[PDB]
Amino acid sequence: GPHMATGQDRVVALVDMDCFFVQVEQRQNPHLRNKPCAVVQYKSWKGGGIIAVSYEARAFGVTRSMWADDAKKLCPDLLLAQVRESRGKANLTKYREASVEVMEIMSRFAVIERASIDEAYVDLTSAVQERLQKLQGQPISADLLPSTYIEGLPQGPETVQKEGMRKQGLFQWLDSLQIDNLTSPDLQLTVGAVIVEEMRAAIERETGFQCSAGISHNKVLAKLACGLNKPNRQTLVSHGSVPQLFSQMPIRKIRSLGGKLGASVIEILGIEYMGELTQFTESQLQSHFGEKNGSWLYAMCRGIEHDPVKPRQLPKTIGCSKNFPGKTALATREQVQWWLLQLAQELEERLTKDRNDNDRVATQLVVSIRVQGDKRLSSLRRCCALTRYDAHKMSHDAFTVIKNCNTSGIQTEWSPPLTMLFLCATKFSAS
DNA sequence: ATTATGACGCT
DNA sequence: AGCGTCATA
Ligand SMILES: [Mn+2]
Ligand SMILES: [Mn+2]
Ligand SMILES: [Mn+2]
Repeated sequence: GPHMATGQDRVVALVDMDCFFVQVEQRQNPHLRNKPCAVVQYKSWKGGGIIAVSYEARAFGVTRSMWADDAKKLCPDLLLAQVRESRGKANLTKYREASVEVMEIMSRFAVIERASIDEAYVDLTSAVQERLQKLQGQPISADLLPSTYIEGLPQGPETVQKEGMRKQGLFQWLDSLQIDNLTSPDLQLTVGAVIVEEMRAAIERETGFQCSAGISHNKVLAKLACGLNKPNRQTLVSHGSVPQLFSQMPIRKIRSLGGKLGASVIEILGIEYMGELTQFTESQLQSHFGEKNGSWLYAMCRGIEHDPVKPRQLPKTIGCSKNFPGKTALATREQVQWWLLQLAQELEERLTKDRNDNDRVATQLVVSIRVQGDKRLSSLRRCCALTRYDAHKMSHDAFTVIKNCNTSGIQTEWSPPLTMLFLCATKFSAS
């Protein structure tokens, strides 16, 4: 037992913005605040597609992926903000810029890994050691954790309100703590949670945006923790909380297991919950899911994961894409060339801003298309050199690499019609 | 006809 | 390199 690594060496947090694109629009338009509200892209087809939903609107059953016309059936007073359109397409610049606001604040506390437009991991291990340094063995007051939930508590041997339950759990947690031990993982997580309160307070003070967070010993548990008490709260998932938590946790809830692999774990092993994985040897799991996945599952079901928080605050690709669904599919050369130019002009604008802001240049242009009839997201993916930030050159180059995908006899018709265009700049070098 | 992204793994 | 998988607003 004394040699079995417990995966408690790190303190890792995940901070995720609440209903992020909705909050961006609510900051801008005070009339949308504290309302059932959603963000929609486009409009003509079924009212547009919903991509973010306020918690008030969720109460009516409104979700992402829903057509606005259908959401209005559940929630007639639903308010809608539209994604900007530029050069004929949805343009997400407002939300990318709001993201940078939050990421730059988080970066003041620790090096971050940008994991999406609205969330980042933080390795707080070093910051926790120094805060423990300056605490002088002083206990942690509940006042320092005003929005923190301790997963699994309260428990054991009155009160039916939810804030009261949070405090009860927190009280039990702090009561059990050993603040005398600067190496105690539970104490380290608790100090991590104090820092994340500070981080989240700073984000809200300086941007107007609320967020949730999870604190644990690794990225997967931090991510899971974060969702447990959204919105506007943070959750601490201790190592000790994992057996109960995982005993009823569907496998698909764990990050990376929400797709085909997770379904195969369930199918092959005849299990449902994360905790049930503990009954298989590492070699058994490797036999079914491969060396890497098998080792990962073996540790993960015990609450252990080693994936580091990467020091990367900026995306490593900048891309532009557009679907051409139904009968809007591009069937002529002039059409294909027009849209490549629109994408290329947005790409140039974003690339040029990126070079000025971030002292780097992209060196490879990736061009991707989908053809009508193909089930795959992408039908074809080709790269070429990106030597100049020039939209006409990039669009001309993109057309050159896709030129013979056209099985048309004639020059000017495009067959089979294109249902997606994608331009992506990659392979950055310092500049 | 959810769309527009973005990262990582396989071979 | 090109494809697949998984993820997130
Ligand atoms: Mn979010
Ligand atoms: Mn998110
Ligand atoms: Mn989401």
